[PDB]
Amino acid sequence: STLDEIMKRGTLRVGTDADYKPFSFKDKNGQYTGFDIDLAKALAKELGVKVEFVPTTWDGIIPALQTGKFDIVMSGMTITPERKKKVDFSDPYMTAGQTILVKKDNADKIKSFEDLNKPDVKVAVQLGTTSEQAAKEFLPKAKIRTFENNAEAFQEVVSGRADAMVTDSPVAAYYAKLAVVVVDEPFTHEPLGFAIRKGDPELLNWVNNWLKQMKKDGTYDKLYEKWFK
Ligand SMILES: NC(=[NH2+])NCCC[C@H](N)C(=O)O
Repeated sequence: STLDEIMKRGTLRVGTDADYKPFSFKDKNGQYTGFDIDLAKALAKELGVKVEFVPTTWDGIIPALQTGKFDIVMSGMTITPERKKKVDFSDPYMTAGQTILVKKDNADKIKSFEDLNKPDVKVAVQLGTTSEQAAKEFLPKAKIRTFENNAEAFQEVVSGRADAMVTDSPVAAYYAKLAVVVVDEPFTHEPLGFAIRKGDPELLNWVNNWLKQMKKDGTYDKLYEKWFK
């Protein structure tokens, strides 16, 4: 079990794609910070070990996990059926819907998702995310442009090279304040979880127990309100 491996080695290795505010990012001193980071820290404490963060590109984050580059994904990861087939998820630690971001100027042209499903519309998303999937399914006439990082996608919409970007609601809000604008999607919210390799119920139970505990004893709420005020 990875649990044994973790405790022997003395360190918890957390796979994270660390340009994803407010879940995981660098502060002004290039230090790891965010909701997922604080949670990672809490879990490490529970485990009696130190934390090490393993920066990983989002698109390959599941393969990195499956090939043992780290023990656990804590990186704003939505639980999906397709992903459940590859890894195991903890109980939900959060919920996020899909939000559309546009230039304040172009806020007039865009009531909803449907308004983006035209052939002249370019929409930016992070590669390998639920936002990519949502756009590809629900905006098939549009031009979807993908990016390794959200920051570039943000940059594409500001520069005018894209008409919009789709991202998780809490990320969209965080990018808004940086004087661009949000338009909201009523269609679907989904739970986020932490991912681990299959065949490790000791670690899964431990994580779930730990999480359960933090929701019981106030520690989680303190942390939620800290990042989502
Ligand atoms: N750190 C990141 N880049 N996270 C992107 C996650 C986006 C979306 N919640 C998903 O799980 O697909």
